[PDB]
Amino acid sequence: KQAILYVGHGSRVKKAQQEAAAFLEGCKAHISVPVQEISFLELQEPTIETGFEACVKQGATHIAVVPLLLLTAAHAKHDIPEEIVRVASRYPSVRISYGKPIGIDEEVVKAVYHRMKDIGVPYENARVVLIGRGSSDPDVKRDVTGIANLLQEMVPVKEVIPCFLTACGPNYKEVFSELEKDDGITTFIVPYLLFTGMLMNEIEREVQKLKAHNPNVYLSSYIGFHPHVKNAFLNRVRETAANSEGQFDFDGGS
Ligand SMILES: [Fe+3]
Repeated sequence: KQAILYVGHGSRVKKAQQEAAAFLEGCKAHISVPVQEISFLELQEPTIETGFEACVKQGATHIAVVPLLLLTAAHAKHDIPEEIVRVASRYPSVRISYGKPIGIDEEVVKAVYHRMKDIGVPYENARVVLIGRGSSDPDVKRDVTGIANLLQEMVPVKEVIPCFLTACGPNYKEVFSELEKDDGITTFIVPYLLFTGMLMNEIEREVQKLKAHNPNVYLSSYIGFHPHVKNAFLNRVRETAANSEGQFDFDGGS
């Protein structure tokens, strides 16, 4: 009766494909839903069309589409819903709900906290610099700032500075330029990313460059598919499947 359709954005890097597929597969045992299919927007199969049609072929009357996204931008608002309407037009009797990106969640703040703790340096009254990819969509900066504020409330750090690799300000290179000082305050750098790659490597090199000026700077590993990220995503899945007020009804559009 009920189905879950997981939708990742997809990758062409084999390791990223494998990690995303394995994560979504391991999610299934935590959800009491008989029909569950994984799919990806781009670059990686099963396609969204394939997964939706598989759900229908297994007899699903209700499909909960849950996007595996850290933040809310064009993928969550447009590309994925567009693919959903394209495939769903062929099955008008099937009810669809559509979930939210992870966004501002206490579990993800805990994931950031454990990445900080992994460095093994005291974090009390330390500065945190939270680097997101960035986007021209203001919701992305808004959500990263919200995550910084939640971290500020939950962990006794001096401050959390959200900044970005591209598209919106402040740029992380500007923050870095202002941190060449070394005033005795410890600064942790947390990359808010699901995968490694070119930008993560750039962050690594720039942190080396910064450490040449200020030795009290420590880069954590990127967040990745941390257990607390898994908790937050399972929260998204469960709330989308319950859809108790119809707030996740998939209405034609975005
Ligand atoms: Fe924990």
